[PDB]
This record gives sequence, structure tokens and C-alpha cells, in this order.
Amino acid sequence: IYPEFGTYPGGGESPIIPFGSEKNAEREVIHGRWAMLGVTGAWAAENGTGIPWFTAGTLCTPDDCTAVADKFPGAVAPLAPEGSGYPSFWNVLIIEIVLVGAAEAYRTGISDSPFDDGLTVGDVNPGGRFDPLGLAESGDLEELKIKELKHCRLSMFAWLGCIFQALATQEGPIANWQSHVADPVHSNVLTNAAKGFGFY
Amino acid sequence: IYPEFGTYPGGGESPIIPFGSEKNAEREVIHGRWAMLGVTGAWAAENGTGIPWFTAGTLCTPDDCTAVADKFPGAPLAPSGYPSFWNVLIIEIVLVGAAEAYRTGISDSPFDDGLTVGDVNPGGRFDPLGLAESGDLEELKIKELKHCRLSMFAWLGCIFQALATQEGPIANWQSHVADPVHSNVLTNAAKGFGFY
Amino acid sequence: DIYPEFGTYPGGGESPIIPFGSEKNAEREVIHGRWAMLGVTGAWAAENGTGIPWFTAGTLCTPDDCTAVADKFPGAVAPLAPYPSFWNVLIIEIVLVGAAEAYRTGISDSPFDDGLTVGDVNPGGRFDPLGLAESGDLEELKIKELKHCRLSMFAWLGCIFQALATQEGPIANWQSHVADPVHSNVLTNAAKGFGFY
Ligand SMILES: CC1=C[C@H](O)CC(C)(C)[C@H]1/C=C/C(C)=C/C=C/C(C)=C/C=C/C=C(C)/C=C/C=C(\C)CCC1=C(C)C[C@H](O)CC1(C)C
Repeated sequence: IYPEFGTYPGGGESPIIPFGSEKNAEREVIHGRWAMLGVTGAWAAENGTGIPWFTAGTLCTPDDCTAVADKFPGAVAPLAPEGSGYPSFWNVLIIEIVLVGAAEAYRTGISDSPFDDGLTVGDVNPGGRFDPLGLAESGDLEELKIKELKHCRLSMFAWLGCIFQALATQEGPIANWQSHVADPVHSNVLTNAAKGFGFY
Repeated sequence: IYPEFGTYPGGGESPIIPFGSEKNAEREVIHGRWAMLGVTGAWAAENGTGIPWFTAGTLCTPDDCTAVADKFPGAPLAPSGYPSFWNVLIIEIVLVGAAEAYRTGISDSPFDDGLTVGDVNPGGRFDPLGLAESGDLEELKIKELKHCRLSMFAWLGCIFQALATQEGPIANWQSHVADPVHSNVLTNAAKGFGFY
Repeated sequence: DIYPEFGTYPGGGESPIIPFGSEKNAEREVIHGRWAMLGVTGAWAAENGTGIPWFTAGTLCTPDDCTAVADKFPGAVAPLAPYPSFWNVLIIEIVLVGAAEAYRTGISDSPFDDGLTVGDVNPGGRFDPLGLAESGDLEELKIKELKHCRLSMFAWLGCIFQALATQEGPIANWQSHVADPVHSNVLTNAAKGFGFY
């Protein structure tokens, strides 16, 4: 259901853009799960540490990646020994791209499917293996599907936000949010347009 | 008649961007009217006041929109710092929200005048002179969409130019007329847009 | 395996991303890319011959005059200028290119009328002077040109993008990258902030 605006892929069509390829539905949902994780990560990283997500791109560089050690709120220990440099960027990126590429190739059937029970390639939400808690079978899986997709679109809008705010304010989404909640009259996009977004 | 590149929706129907729905034709002509009003409003704003159109909002302020009071040439817009930005905004939100709800039909009908909800240029009521019936309607809609498209392209130019020159549309007009060959787009790029 | 790269060619198979139903854009991709390949190729050739970036090569010429190119070419036995004037080369450029466009798209009559249909992107009847069209099979050679066409369009997009980020020039960016690839790339230039941040 979409009383707010638009509709879901199963029924109806967007007047703003024709449906086109089907696989856009699959593409949209995965994009949204990713933006959910990205926005939440931006939110929580800048909540605990304070640094914006976009600046946090340089959180690890081939010369400087041991900086990340113990950069987590309340973390029991640092990620790696402090000042060792053993948490090199080369290592952490290699491990990352290995685990991601394996997950994505198993997702899309590039390589194989290690699990032998269904798990059809090309589905948003199989739920054989990727539902350990049984909340889909518990009920309202379809309601949860609409809920999922709406959270997807909201989070992609939020991520497009966080990108835009970075491009204009250069301050970070939570810092912008705190500034807006403190004095909403004089902390908005248009007063930043009046200052000229820095570039003007 | 539309003897120009492309084709009006419902005619020959040969678009660059695929014709997804009629509703895009509706959005084009409605964007076109608002861009018509935007272009002529900017033109009159800065030939009268002398400021860039985009800074007009900057000249108004939430605390003092009396900064824009009586900016109109040849005319007391308001007597005290009475005109507030929220004041004009709440009058505004009511009027434009009514008019839009009335146009699309989310609210009830204003009147039982034979009007068709959701259709452009229905005419009759919205034509006090009756030009729609006095002239043949078809070529008149062609002119409607043609001027709509021209003003939209003008508005796209004005926004991108406010981004480029940072001086406003008359300033581009004046820079271009006083020196056509130099002080143009490619000289502005040559000397830099202020960033390079 | 002809075109195992991502996607499919316009003649056969629907795209993987953007659906389409018009053959006009299928024509247009290959001409846009051909124009790109000439642009990108000239990017190296010019930037290597003169040692300046292509985007400042545009403004090297002024409306008042265009003499900067005189003896700017590498190995020129005689400079092209002896009227090194922009408008003198402009009218001849716009007339020659305009005529070419009219002749290739059908605005004006073809000067040869050798059967080259303007609608056809491959009027080999007068084109491919070497005659490689008939020396080898045409289909594979269509694919090869197309692949390069897409390659060079993406390279032009990336070229212009790097132009806007670093303003140092595509091949100067290349030299900086190969000099120290670890600490010279898009992400370290974004760490500097592309100059604007
Ligand atoms: C966690 C975190 C912390 C670190 O510190 C830094 C870090 C970078 C690592 C970071 C990690 C980041 C990650 C993983 C991000 C993932 C992002 C993703 C996948 C975003 C998706 C973005 C999606 C967009 C734009 C879509 C736009 C589409 C739009 C508007 C149109 C929608 C639309 C449709 C089709 C039909 C309607 O009817 C009408 C309209 C036209 C409106």
C-alpha cells in the first residue's frame, strides 16, 4: 500500500517514470537495503565519534589505517594493537572485497550457491537461510515487505540528503541536524543558500 | 503550427525521451506556465528593483520581510514593519494550497460550473474574454505549449547562469549586448566562472 | 564469445539497464562514440604535442585572433600560419562541419549520391577506403568499433570529470597516477578535496 505517494512494484505504476525493466524492482530494494545500512552507519558513526561519514572515507589509507583502532563508542579494546600499523589498509580492504565479492557472487549466482536448499538467485528476500528468526513466517511478511520497501525508499532519500548536505554545508548530517533542531528558523537549506553554501 | 524540432504531445509523437505517459504532457504544460510566470516575474523584478531574482528571497527575511516592502516602481506596500515573511507565507500557503487542491481535485469542488478536474486548459471559466472560443483552439494550444517550452528553456538558462556568472539575467543580457563577441559564455569560461 | 562484456549490443538483446524501443538512439550511440574517439584521441595527441590541457586548448584561441596554434604542432615542417585568425578558421570550420552533418543526416543532397543512405551509420559503399569492410567479415568489425566507441565515450566522460576535479589534464593525471599510484588517485584528490574543499 502507498497512501503517501506512488505505489509498489506489484501493483500500479509511477507516473514520474515508467517501470521499464522489471529488474529495477530488485535493484531498487537492494539499493534501499544498502542505503539503510549506509544512512544508519553515517548516523551512528557521527553519533559516537563525531566525524562525518564522507570525511570518514579516509578512516583508513595505505599509509594510515591503524588510526581506526579503538574508534568505536565504548569499544572494549582497540581494533588492533595501537601504533603497530598491522591493521594496514591493504589488509582490511583485501579482506573486505573478498567477503563482499563472495557474498555478492553467491547472491547473484556468479560463482555458485554454497547452501543446498532453494535460495533462488534473483529474489529480494528468499528467507530460507536469511530468515533465522522466523519473523516472516511469524506473520505480516507481506506487510513487512511494504514496510521494508517504504523504509528502503525513505533511507535512499535520506542518503541522497546526507550527500547533498555534505556538498553544501560541509559539516556532517548530525551536526546539521543539531543546528536545525537548536534554531530551526535560521538553520535550513535556504539560509545556507543565503550564506551561499560556502561557494558563493 | 509547430514547425520546430520535436513534436507536441498527441501530434506526430516522435520524442527523444520516450513518451511514458500522458501525465508527463500535463506536467510539461504546467511546468511551462509556472516557468512563463517565473521568467516574466524575474524580468520585471530586476528591471524594476535592480536585484537578481534569486536574491529576492534573500532580501526578504523571516524576521523582516519589510525589506521587500514597496519594491515596486511607480507605486506603500504595508505601513511599523507589519509585513512579515510568515504573514505573507500563511496567506500564501492558504491561497496556493487551495488553488492546487482545486486544480487536481484532492479537495471538494469550488463550484458546479461544468469544470473537468485533472484536465489542462479547460477554459470557459478561466477565460474572461473567451479567446478560446473566439479563435480556433488548436493552433492556440500549439502556441501555448511552444511559448511554454521557450520559457522553460529560458528558466533553465537563468538558473544555470545565476550559477555561472553570479550576476543575474540582465547582467548576462547587458554583458552580451555591450560586447557581443567578448564577455560571452566562452569568455566567461576562459576567464573562469569564479572557481577556476 | 562475441561481447562477453556487461550488457548487449543494440542490434541484438535488450540492454541490462535502460530499456529502449527506438532505433534512433541505437544509431546515435555509435555516432556519439565515433566523435568521442576522435575527441579523446586528439586529447592525447594534442596534449602530448603541445604540453597543454585540452580545455585550456579551447581558450588558447580568441575571437580576435588564433595564432597560438602556429608552430604549436610537433614536428611541423612549416607552421600553419604564414591569417592566424579565429573567425577565418571558424567560418571554414562551421561550413565544412555543417555541410558534413547535412550530408550525413540528409538535410542537404549528398555530393556523391553513391547510394549512401543518410539513415545508415555504415555507408561503406563510399567509406572504409581500405576496404576492410569486405576484406573481413563485417559483423565482428561492427562489434569492435562499437566496443571502442563505448570505451572512448566513457573515457571522454572520465576525461572531462578529471578535468573538473584536478584541472591538471588527462595525461598529466595519468603521469601522476603511474608515478605514485598509492598516494595519487581519485580518493587522495578527494582527500585534498578536488581543490574546492
Ligand atoms: C556507512 C557509512 C559510513 C562511513 O563513515 C562512510 C561510508 C561511505 C562507508 C558509508 C557507507 C555508504 C553506503 C553503503 C551507501 C549506500 C548507498 C545507496 C545504495 C544509496 C542509494 C541511493 C539511491 C538514490 C540516489 C536513488 C535516487 C532516485 C530518485 C531520487 C528517484 C526516485 C523515483 C522513482 C524511480 C519513481 C518515483 O515515482 C519518482 C522518483 C523519480 C522520485
